[PDB]
Amino acid sequence: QVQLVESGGGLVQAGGSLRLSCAASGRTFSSYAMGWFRQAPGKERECVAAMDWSTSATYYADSVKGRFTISRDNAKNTVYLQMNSLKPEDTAVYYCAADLDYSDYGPFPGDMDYWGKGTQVTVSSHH
Repeated sequence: QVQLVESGGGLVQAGGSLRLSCAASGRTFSSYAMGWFRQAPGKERECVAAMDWSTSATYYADSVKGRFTISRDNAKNTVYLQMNSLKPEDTAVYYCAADLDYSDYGPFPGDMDYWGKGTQVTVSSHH
């Protein structure tokens, strides 16, 4: 069975970093575009980042440009999201997703071929 499993999330202080990891298993993924979505309760799910397979094109939501970096490792069947300078507005469930069609990311996404179950990221501040 095909699975995308996110890890590396959880709690982090504002200004901190996390590196999400998506372990993709059960089929060949090197010809899939991979991406990250996020959704906070009461808000729509949005595409945060994506990367093509057939070219090195990447997409980032405006709110994360310069802060988040998507990359992948085909040998490890993993996709990463380096998330820096985190703010409370980054708090959400982050989902890994795979799609044959890179044009299905980003600001008006299509449906993905596979979805991870998601992992919680919580960015808190303290004053």
